[PDB]
Amino acid sequence: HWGYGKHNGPEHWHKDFPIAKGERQSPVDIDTHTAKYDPSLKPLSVSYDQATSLRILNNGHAFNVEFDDSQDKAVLKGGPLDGTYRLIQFHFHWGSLDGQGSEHTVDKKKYAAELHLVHWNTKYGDFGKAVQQPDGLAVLGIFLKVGSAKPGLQKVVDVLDSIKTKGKSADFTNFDPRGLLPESLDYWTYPGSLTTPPLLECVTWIVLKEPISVSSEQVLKFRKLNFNGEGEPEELMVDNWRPAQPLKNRQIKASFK
Ligand SMILES: [Zn+2]
Repeated sequence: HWGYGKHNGPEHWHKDFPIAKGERQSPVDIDTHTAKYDPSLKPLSVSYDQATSLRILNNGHAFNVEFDDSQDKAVLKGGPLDGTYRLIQFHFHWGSLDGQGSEHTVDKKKYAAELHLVHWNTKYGDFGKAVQQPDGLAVLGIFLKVGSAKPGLQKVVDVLDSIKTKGKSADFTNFDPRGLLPESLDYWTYPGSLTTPPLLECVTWIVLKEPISVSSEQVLKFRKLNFNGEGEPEELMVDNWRPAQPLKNRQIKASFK
């Protein structure tokens, strides 16, 4: 099916998923000098106090840390968002080298990786219904640059050996997502889509200005993961990012000056 290789990568996705050349596709390049400061935006509210992590899984494209979203235990509100959005999962996109890996880019600059915290609008009852709405999802994007280690990320790094191949999953209870956030919550926001098939245009993207730092050793372990399933020829899980798409008829708003 779809992938990130030469014969099934982003350049090929539009064939089975024509929305790939749609009206509001993601990611996009954030031209910092074109974004409009919007004083009408309210403060961003990240309430991960009662977040309950359950499991970590390698789905063949990346790995997801899933959360219990049966109640409002970990939610995102405020900013450009109307209503409450529940955290359902988070995952990363990274490169084979430190100079690439992020999906969104800032003034064309590519970061080593990008963290995506996925939330869905509770007014729609469930995730499956939410992805069918223009304001169904809110994804918080955080850039990762290589430098000093991120303490809150180590617990994830250490369990990657147990989910090396496609299909594998491990228990991952009691993980605190708050440990992955940078100091500042300043951000850029625009209407977009999922960055992987089915590329549904149901996302309000919230991209933080301040990146977090991870160590060379930490990212190296991400690159040891496999796209393939157990007992198959090894394909390192690297460069699982979609390149920037045309902004088209959209405007990027900034929460800061
Ligand atoms: Zn993502």
